[PDB]
Amino acid sequence: NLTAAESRIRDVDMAKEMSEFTKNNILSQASQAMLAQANQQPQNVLQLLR
Amino acid sequence: NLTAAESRIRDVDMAKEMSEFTKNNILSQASQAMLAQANQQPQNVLQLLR
Repeated sequence: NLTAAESRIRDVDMAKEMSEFTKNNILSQASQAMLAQANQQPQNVLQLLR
Repeated sequence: NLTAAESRIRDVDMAKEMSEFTKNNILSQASQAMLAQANQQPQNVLQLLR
């Protein structure tokens, strides 16, 4: 029961933990796409009004 | 009658005693199956959500 308690201290919901690993990767890649596009916009600003 | 008394001190119900030898072996093997399966479950947890 002690190792069960300590387990609860150090439990992982590997389902959740992997799901948020996944999700945080999705959000990373998403934010990356947003930075690419953030670079794409002002390129257009200048080149369409240079 | 003395050896009968002392016999009662050291009697065995070999029927019961063998029956519980048997039973405790059954319960051993059962618990073993439960440990195998206890190993089988988290294998599935990770591999189905790795």
